[PDB]
Formats: sequence, C-alpha cells, structure tokens
Amino acid sequence: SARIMTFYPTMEEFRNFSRYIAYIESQGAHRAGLAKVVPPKEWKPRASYDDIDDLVIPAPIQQLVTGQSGLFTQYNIQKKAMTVREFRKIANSDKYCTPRYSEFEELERKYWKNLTFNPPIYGADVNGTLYEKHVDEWNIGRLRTILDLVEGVNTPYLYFGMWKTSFAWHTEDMDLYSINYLHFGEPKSWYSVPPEHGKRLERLAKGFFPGSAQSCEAFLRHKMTLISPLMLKKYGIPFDKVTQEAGEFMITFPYGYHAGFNHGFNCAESTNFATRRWIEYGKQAVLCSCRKDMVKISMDVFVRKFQPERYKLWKAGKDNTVIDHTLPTPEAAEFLK
Ligand SMILES: CCN(/C=C/N(C)C)C(=O)CNCc1cc(C(=O)O)ccn1
Ligand SMILES: [Mn+2]
Ligand code: NI
Ligand code: NI
Ligand code: NI
Ligand SMILES: [Zn+2]
Repeated sequence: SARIMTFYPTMEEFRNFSRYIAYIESQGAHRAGLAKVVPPKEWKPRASYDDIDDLVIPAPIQQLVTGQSGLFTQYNIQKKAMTVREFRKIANSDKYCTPRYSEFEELERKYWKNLTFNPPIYGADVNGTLYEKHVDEWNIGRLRTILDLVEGVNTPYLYFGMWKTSFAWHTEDMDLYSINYLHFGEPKSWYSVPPEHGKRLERLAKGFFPGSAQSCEAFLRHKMTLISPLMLKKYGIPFDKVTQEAGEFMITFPYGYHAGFNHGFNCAESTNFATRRWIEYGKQAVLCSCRKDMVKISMDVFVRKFQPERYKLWKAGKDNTVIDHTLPTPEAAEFLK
C-alpha cells in the first residue's frame, strides 16, 4: 500500500523540480519513503562522460564488514587518493568485478552471502557535479529549495561505486529529502522502510545493537548498520525493493530509512533538499549525540518564516505537533482540488 512508485514526467512536467515533487506527494509517493523518477528520453545532464578520467577521488573508503545472520557493521578505512581512471581499472578487474547473474534475486543473494569478503573500495562523498553548467532541469548542484535558507547540505556529492559497495540503513541528516541521479554504469539497488514504520526499524536495530544504542541516541546516522531483507521479513518490518538504472532519479523522503548496494562500476550524484513539510521533521529529528562533527541545522529561521504563529511556543518547548507521515506537503494542495 506504501509501495515504491515510479514516475514518467513529460519534459513540460519535468522542468519545475519543486512542483513535481509536490505532484508525486499528491500521488502518495512519500509514503514508501522512496520513489523513482524516470526523466524524458531527450534529456541528458551531460553530453559525454569521456572527459572525467582525471577527476580525483581524494578519500576512497574500503568497506570492511563484520557480522552474521543478516546483521552487520560496516567500517571505513580511508585509502590514498586516486583518479576515476585508477578506480575504474580496479572496479573492473577480475578481483572486484560483478559476478555472473541472470535475475536480480541471484545478485542480491550473492551480495548478502559475500558482503564480508573481499572488501571493496567506494569513491563516496566526493564534492562535485557532473551536470554541465547550463542544465536547468533537476540540477542537483542548485535546486534552490527552501533548504537554501540555511560545500554543504545543499551542495552536490558524487559516488563512484563498484560491485558490492554499500550504503547502510539511515535517514538523511535532519531527516531531509534527498535526490540521487545515477549518471552512468551498472545499477544501484535500494531498500526502503515507509516513514510510518521507521521507529519499528529503530526498535529492532536498538535490540540488536544495544551497546551502540546506549552510546548514541541515533547511532544509525553513523551509517554503519547493515540489515538484510530476510531479517526485516523475520521481524515483520515492512519494506520494499527497487533497482535504479543509469539515467534514473531516486527521491528519498523525510524520515524514510533506506539502504542498498551497487552492482558494479557506476557514478551517482546526490544532495539534500527541503519542502515546507520537512520543517516539522527537522524540528523533531533525533540527532547523533556522540560525535561533535555531525550535521545540525538551526531550525529557527524556518520556524520564524513559515511557522511564525508557533515560534514562541516552539522556543518554550511546548510545540507538541504530531507528525502524520501520510500527509502530502502543502504545496501539493493544487493537485488535490
Ligand atoms: C545527500 C548526499 N549525502 C551526503 C551527506 N554528507 C555529505 C555525507 C548522503 O549522505 C545521502 N545519504 C547516503 C546515501 C548514500 C548512497 C550511496 O552511496 O549511493 C545512497 C543513498 N544515501
Ligand atoms: Mn541517503
Ligand atoms: Ni566513463
Ligand atoms: Ni592505500
Ligand atoms: Ni553492540
Ligand atoms: Zn552518534
């Protein structure tokens, strides 16, 4: 019922990013916590990707995974800087390349069977964009949403993947939205838990990692926790799967938990953004308490501007607004009339 939806905008619908986000929420896409958007055929953010071999990945991370029975922890070892060419050569070498497979279910099995072995290298969190400066549609480098009121939380990031590189279970910083475009290469597969069931995932994680839970009120934000779909099935956490191919966007929604992995050599671009609906999520976000360095946004400017009637109430710790995860963002009103 809160399944992942896929959308196919026309060029005319595609041009206005925020308006289209409001549209898909009016269709209920936010309930799954994750949605796919396939852009029009004619649209490309870049003419060619042949000129980026010399691009530098300053801090590649080797992903060491420890665990068993569908529960794992992922550790980052920073490696020496390398170029995209060097990273590609490693990614496609026999040691690291994608194994043979027919259906996705086979590759998924191989992933969950082999994720503690032969730890791969992920060129993640690279500042940059691969959009040509003139592309005005869904330009992840400059989406100009109300998040701009805040390198940063609204600046673009590149992810150079190879087979079996992973992203762990998490919501975004300050439970923001996120946008992910797969520029090229092999697919990226996603898992998602509906926001309305998010705390059931937290409760389970808390039960399996009580030490981590004791040391931090939001340890999932460390992005170290991997949990297999079989474990989610066993413990009755609802979830959905989707595979993202080259040329496709993924949107994650506030408090939408997601995780996944790359199929082989690929490149993705991502940033965070906001709608008016996010503001309440941002006020109520449970943040990492154990590291000084984590991302924290002052919500004052947002409450003053878009919730002036509640500002003094909120600042006195008495705003008891309860979030209804099923409600679309106010901007979606025009599609419901
Ligand atoms: C908005 C981009 N961003 C970066 C925040 N800091 C720069 C780390 C993220 O952390 C988004 N969340 C992690 C993530 C990573 C992947 C992935 O590596 O593909 C997919 C989905 N989500
Ligand atoms: Mn994410
Ligand atoms: Ni290339
Ligand atoms: Ni090294
Ligand atoms: Ni523990
Ligand atoms: Zn923490």
